[PDB]
Amino acid sequence: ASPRAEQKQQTRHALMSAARHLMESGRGFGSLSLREVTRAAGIVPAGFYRHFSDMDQLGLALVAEVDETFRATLRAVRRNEGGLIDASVRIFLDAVGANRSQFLFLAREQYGGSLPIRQAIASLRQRITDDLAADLALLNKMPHLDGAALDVFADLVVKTVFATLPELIDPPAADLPPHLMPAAKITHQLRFIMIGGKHWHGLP
Amino acid sequence: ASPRAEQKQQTRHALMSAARHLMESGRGFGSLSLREVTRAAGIVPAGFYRHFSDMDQLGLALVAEVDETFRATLRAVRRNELGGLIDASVRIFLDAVGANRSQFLFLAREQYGGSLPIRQAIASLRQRITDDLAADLALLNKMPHLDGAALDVFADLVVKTVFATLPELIDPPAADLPPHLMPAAKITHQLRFIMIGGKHWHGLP
Ligand SMILES: CCCCCCCCCCCCCCCC(=O)SCCNC(=O)CCNC(=O)[C@@H](O)C(C)(C)COP(=O)(O)OP(=O)(O)OC[C@H]1O[C@@H](n2cnc3c(N)ncnc32)[C@H](O)[C@@H]1OP(=O)(O)O
Ligand SMILES: CCCCCCCCCCCCCCCC(=O)SCCNC(=O)CCNC(=O)[C@@H](O)C(C)(C)COP(=O)(O)OP(=O)(O)OC[C@H]1O[C@@H](n2cnc3c(N)ncnc32)[C@H](O)[C@@H]1OP(=O)(O)O
Repeated sequence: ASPRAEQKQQTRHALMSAARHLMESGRGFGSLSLREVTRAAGIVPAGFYRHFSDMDQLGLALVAEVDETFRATLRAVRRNEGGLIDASVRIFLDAVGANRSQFLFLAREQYGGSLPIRQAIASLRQRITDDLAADLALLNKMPHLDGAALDVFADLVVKTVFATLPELIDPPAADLPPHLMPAAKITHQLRFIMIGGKHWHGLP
Repeated sequence: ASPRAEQKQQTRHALMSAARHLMESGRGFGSLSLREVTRAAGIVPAGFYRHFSDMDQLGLALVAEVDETFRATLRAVRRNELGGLIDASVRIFLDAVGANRSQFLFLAREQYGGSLPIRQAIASLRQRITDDLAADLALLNKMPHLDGAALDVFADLVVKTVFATLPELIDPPAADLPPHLMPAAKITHQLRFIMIGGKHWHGLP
């Protein structure tokens, strides 16, 4: 083991946490300078290089965080549960509320200037989609849909939930109908998708 | 009428396409300084306030450029075309993205940007496109069993299914990516699925 590993780790988390803080009001990752991040972390500018070779590597570390937290809880909830929809929506909604900046980061940096970061978010998205596709096969309530069809179906589900993010930033209009409020809308759309699954032949 | 209007409009567009140019490689609108845009536009910083009182206003003008172009083409295609209207509607989007990449990425990206008025202008634009489709669906009358509220939720799903595929239209696809997971085919498959599901859906509780 490397000496003072806990200390190094807390500084790493501090730098990551500093980046998220700076992006809270909608600043893109690509606009952050090393210096802002290291100062907020409470280390000298040179101390950044003990943890990350560049800002790209820091952004890659922010993406990787979701893989061992959020990703497993969606997978977990499929064992227990109608109401698999509500719980899955709730797990997303909860994760967004408690970690807003990070989800906005994931969504926004899909369109950012870093190729590595665009690719890492895509892979994260795909892993989530793959977990669902596999679970839909296991749960076996659409036994007429083969592997290829489930991949397309699972992509639609994940996107349906995730792409609602723009509607979860600001408070809804006073006059917004209750069936168009973010939580209910996702829910109606996922129930519609599940109904649609029953009648779909799959792919040509 | 105001003197030298065409010339003023020419400078307006220059400022606008200058901002677009600066955002070609993923820069957020919020990180643009007035000075960058003006000098890239080839004018004095003070000459910005002739067109826009602030950068927000420049951003709002960037959003307003989609409303009088793209929106009508999507409505236009629904009068003419059994499985045909899907492919044409998808192709309208895909071509619009090809010819106007930076613009659509701006539309997608600034949904999550630092500006509230710009977030709201994009949501409104998005909603008017959704509303057009919801109305056209009612007009076409091929799902007569679905009430107004059901079509709004359904139409919102359709638009999102297409628009939210944008992240897959930036870089080239992986060599080993299956034909059915290619963005154009995937959207097409997902929309055909949605239309099929529309037949058997009773709508909202
Ligand atoms: C800032 C934001 C910018 C983003 C902008 C967003 C833009 C949004 C894009 C716009 C989206 C486009 C809107 C679509 C509008 C339409 O859908 S147009 C279609 C007419 N509208 C309707 O509502 C009617 C839909 N009707 C039906 O599906 C059927 O009721 C009907 C019989 C009328 C027509 O279907 P049809 O294709 O004739 O189906 P069938 O006769 O059953 O069979 C022939 C074809 O259908 C396929 N099929 C049938 N059933 C299935 C199932 N269960 N699974 C898979 N495939 C099925 C067959 O494969 C067959 O193939 P093909 O004929 O080759 O298509
Ligand atoms: C970085 C990116 C981060 C983003 C992360 C994204 C996360 C993605 C979220 C994950 C999505 C959630 C996972 C989904 C997993 C599931 O789908 S769990 C469901 C089990 N799976 C299945 O495949 C079975 C689905 N089966 C069915 O729908 C039916 O075939 C079946 C009968 C088996 C069960 O459905 P059920 O609800 O019992 O329907 P019915 O028995 O027919 O009737 C009872 C209820 O259904 C409603 N109903 C029926 N028919 C309709 C129609 N046509 N329209 C509207 N409603 C209908 C009735 O109203 C009734 O109500 P209720 O019981 O209250 O639902």
